[PDB]
Amino acid sequence: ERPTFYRQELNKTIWEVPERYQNLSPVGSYGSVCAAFDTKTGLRVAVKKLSRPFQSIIHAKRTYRELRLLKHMKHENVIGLLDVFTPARSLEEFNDVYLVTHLMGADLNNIVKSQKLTDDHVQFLIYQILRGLKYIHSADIIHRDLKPSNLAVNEDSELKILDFGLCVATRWYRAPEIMLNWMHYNQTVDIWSVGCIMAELLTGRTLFPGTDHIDQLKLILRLVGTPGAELLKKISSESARNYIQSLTQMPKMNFANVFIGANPLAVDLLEKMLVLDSDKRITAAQALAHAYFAQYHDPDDEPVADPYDQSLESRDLLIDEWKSLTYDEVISFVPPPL
Ligand SMILES: Cc1cccc(-n2nc(C(C)(C)C)cc2NC(=O)Nc2cccc(Nc3ncnc4ccc(N)cc34)c2)c1
Ligand SMILES: CCCCCCCCO[C@@H]1O[C@H](CO)[C@@H](O)[C@H](O)[C@H]1O
Ligand SMILES: CCCCCCCCO[C@@H]1O[C@H](CO)[C@@H](O)[C@H](O)[C@H]1O
Repeated sequence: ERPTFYRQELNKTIWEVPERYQNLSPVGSYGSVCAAFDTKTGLRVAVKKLSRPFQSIIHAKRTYRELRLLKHMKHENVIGLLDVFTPARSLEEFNDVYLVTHLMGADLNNIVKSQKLTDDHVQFLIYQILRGLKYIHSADIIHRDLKPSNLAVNEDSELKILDFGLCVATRWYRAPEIMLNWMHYNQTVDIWSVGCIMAELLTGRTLFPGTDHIDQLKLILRLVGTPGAELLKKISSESARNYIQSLTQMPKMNFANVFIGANPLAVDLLEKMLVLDSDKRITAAQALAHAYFAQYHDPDDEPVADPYDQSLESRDLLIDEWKSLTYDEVISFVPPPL
């Protein structure tokens, strides 16, 4: 029942895939992606060939982690795994991993650049991000790079969260605590990102268009206000505190005056996302129950992740141990229903 593989060279990369996958066409290059046609199903898929997956410890772990994660992501608003394969017949020759998903077209960036969004459109797009994030966050995973170009939006405005490689600067959507190199992060960093995206769908422009992380920080403080005493004290570096203290003391802007033409409920939600203290930001679960989404909110259809443990950053293993765990997951993979 092993499929028949065929070999092919594209952009100085060898691709060896099952014959069911035809018309491979490179769309991006750590892992490179081909648009392809699944002859079995008639569907357009993306095939990602991971770059040298077991050639560094960092790669081996990431490889295992992406596979184990995606094997368990089964949600309307999160990318799912259609297939996973390797040309290896044994663990001893296992050097390559390929992941297959539905092929995405436009991202959220294509939307906001192509049109001005009505409030209902903003509602549906943001609701779907939060529903997916609720699910991702429940598995104890942080996305860390939630931005419009990582958000696929199909022709009927169905949104999926994924990692789009480099197929819009990341720093525009980054919580301030990441750019301050805070060692430990809340999932709340992603909610900061949603606030930035939501603002941009309401106004049509990047909320905080920093040219670098210092500019980025200045722009942030201009809107939310410079931190108070207790926030300041959580910043352990005196030089960092001194630089922050040295900035002209910015008052907190009134979001209702800033976003003057927006739904007052969108503005209220915005205020709850873009709070400086990460402990005080609304959660995705809480956000979903916000009155802004009363049109789309259904507490019986906002599910959470299955019970598999996906908390792996803490885990230290040997390079060949990550490969063998990865091999087990490839072998035990069972393709989803239609
Ligand atoms: C540990 C780890 C490492 C790297 C990525 C992830 N990760 N995390 C996620 C979340 C569930 C947290 C959102 C998703 C990923 N990975 C992911 O999205 N992988 C993936 C797998 C197969 C294909 C693609 N990319 C394309 N797919 C579908 N059409 C395309 C159309 C054009 C292009 N250029 C790319 C594609 C992307 C996790
Ligand atoms: C968390 C600690 C934050 C402190 C970072 C302070 C770095 C900002 O100081 C720097 O000022 C330079 C002037 O010489 C400018 O080129 C830049 O705007 C800025 O990066
Ligand atoms: C330039 C000034 C920016 C202020 C940054 C404050 C960010 C506050 O968010 C902080 O996040 C940390 C990481 O999750 C948590 O440990 C802290 O308890 C929380 O207060």
